[PDB]
Amino acid sequence: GGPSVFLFPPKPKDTLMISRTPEVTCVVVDVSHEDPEVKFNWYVDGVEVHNAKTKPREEQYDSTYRVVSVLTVLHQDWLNGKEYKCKVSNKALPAPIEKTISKAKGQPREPQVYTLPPSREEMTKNQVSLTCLVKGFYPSDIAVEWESNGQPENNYKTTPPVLDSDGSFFLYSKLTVDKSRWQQGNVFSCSVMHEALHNHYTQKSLSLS
Amino acid sequence: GGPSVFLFPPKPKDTLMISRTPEVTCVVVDVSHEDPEVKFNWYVDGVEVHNAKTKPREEQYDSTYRVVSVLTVLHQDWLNGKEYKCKVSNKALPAPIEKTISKAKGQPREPQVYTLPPSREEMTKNQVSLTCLVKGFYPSDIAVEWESNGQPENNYKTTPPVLDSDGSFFLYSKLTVDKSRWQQGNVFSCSVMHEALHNHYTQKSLSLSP
Repeated sequence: GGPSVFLFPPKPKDTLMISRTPEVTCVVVDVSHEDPEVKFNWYVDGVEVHNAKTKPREEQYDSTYRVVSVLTVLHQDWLNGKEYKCKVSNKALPAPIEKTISKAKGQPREPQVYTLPPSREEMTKNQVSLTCLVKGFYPSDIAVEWESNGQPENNYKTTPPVLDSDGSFFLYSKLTVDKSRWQQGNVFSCSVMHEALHNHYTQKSLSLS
Repeated sequence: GGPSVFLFPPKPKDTLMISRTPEVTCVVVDVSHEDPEVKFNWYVDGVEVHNAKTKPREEQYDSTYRVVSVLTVLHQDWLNGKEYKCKVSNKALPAPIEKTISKAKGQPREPQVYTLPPSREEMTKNQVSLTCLVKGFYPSDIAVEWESNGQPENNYKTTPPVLDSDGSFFLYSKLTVDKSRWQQGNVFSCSVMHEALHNHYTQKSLSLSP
């Protein structure tokens, strides 16, 4: 019946592209209305840093408080495997709560990416499903997307990562499209982002090949 | 730190094929070495059953002992959505713990099964990947298996079910075979089992074209 801490890692795409801003997020929920102050302490690989920011309190419609501190991290810092220790302390907790996080420990492995067109059998339907297999990559932090003529493809679900026989991972990403398009000749591309790829980005094509 | 329960549901294959026996299982972990006394009360839709059965606990190697009681349920009683309630009770525990499982509710839906050959760009490897798309099914309970002429293929992995946009589930299974076996012909079949499938079973072949 006190505060609980949650520490989330940066978004897969955020660490892979310098363009992006990789952030680490520490959340503090159930902060006694009585004593609503939270003190965050950030340690990068043991060393305490300070450039963290804390987004304003938010009355947890049950009068408790929700407090969040966001720490910007350097890409090559997270990819190089440093640990992020977020120490949260509050006037109502004996000792502070600590939660550390980091990139999965393991030798990175490049993801082969193959595109597979819809089954003839599936053509009886009006909607068709395009398949993008992405096997043999480590760690599992990866981003898979679809686009057609530049513009991104909306309708698509990706199966979570699955641990393959050889310590590696893999998954599929199913982009659904009006058969109409698939038959016309439109071209769709599956793009994959992961640190073990050249430029952290490969892109494979798929159409009425 | 005390006794808790983990009520598990039957394996998807067991509820579909009569030949086998589907069973609901009730685990009880953290049974204080002090008091290992555990009673098991099973009730199927209110009614209580006595055909239950408790598995001889084993020392979990850290004071605590875990106790499991398996109850064999009838295929249709589960497929028809009957609830199964497990009532664990121990001297060193406030009130009796309770857990109840039951098949997901909703109109079952027949899974669409497609087999997709390995990619050409993938033919530059020692081994290739055979894909089996199983989409549009509900409830997510399902079993997917591979095989080739009698002997079942035992080097495949299947992603877990994924909630599709239309409220139904879909998965992809991946069978890895030595590129050789693939070109030399040899057909492979992806067998899918679900309550919505006629006879609870279907299977698509898949082999090299010319």
